[PDB]
Amino acid sequence: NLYFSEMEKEFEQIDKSGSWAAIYQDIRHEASDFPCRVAKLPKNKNRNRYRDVSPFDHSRIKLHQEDNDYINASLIKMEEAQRSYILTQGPLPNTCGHFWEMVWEQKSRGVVMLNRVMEKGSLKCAQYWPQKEEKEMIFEDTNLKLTLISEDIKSYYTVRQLELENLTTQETREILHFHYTTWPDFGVPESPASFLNFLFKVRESGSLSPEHGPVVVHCSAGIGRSGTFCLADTCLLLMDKRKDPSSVDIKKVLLEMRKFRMGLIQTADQLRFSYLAVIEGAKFI
Ligand SMILES: [Cl-]
Ligand SMILES: [Cl-]
Ligand SMILES: [Mg+2]
Ligand SMILES: [Mg+2]
Repeated sequence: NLYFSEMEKEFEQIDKSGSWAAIYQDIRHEASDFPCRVAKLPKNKNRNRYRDVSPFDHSRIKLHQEDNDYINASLIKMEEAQRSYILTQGPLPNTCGHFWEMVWEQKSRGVVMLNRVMEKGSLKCAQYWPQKEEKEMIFEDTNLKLTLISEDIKSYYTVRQLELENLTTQETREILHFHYTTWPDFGVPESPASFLNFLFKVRESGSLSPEHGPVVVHCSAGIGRSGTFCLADTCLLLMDKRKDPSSVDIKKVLLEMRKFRMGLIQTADQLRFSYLAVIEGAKFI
């Protein structure tokens, strides 16, 4: 034991001992297991990108769809932090209408995308938003229209403004799309600093406010990178809210989060990064 924050000491002690992979295995072994029956139904086979990544039945988002209410998406509700997120897979070509249906129904203001459509030659996500202002998208199945209004491209991420219209009612909403383009699969962001700039931009937008529905967060499978993002955010929230900042047990927060969706944080290095981002981020809270 060393005495000279509680979070920082844990980190150094873990980093010296090199037990990230071990602690990460603890989390894996200790993680909740709940059924995903609806997800495994034969008729939902083509709504899942990966057959080993499913939403738990209890926390899955249901489409207000007359036909089939299933989407591979989970509500993560963090009670003390008072923040909610929808974590979802990268939409598939046949589930883009569902994806935007969910955004609409859940009254989300932001979408946070943590992957690229193509990574190392592999398709990770459908092109679910318009890349060009002049070519808008219509989703006929769910009766939605989607138009790129503007985009602000930076080195490590892009922010877009989209206009989502419910064609039935002709209501329109502005959705903000926060796209971190330099976070490789099973990897970590280019640096904690760039990650936190991104996070603070999402926050400053008001997208994570209780005034709106839960932000929709996705990567490819909606667990590794998305898990890292949310865990960092929630931990920083708890530090601000609590009289004791150093009381925030990152491992325990992650396990709580894992009660709502499987596999959040997919490598030991992502775990390490999340600790790192929270410590560095704590300065700015
Ligand atoms: Cl919480
Ligand atoms: Cl695809
Ligand atoms: Mg419930
Ligand atoms: Mg143009």
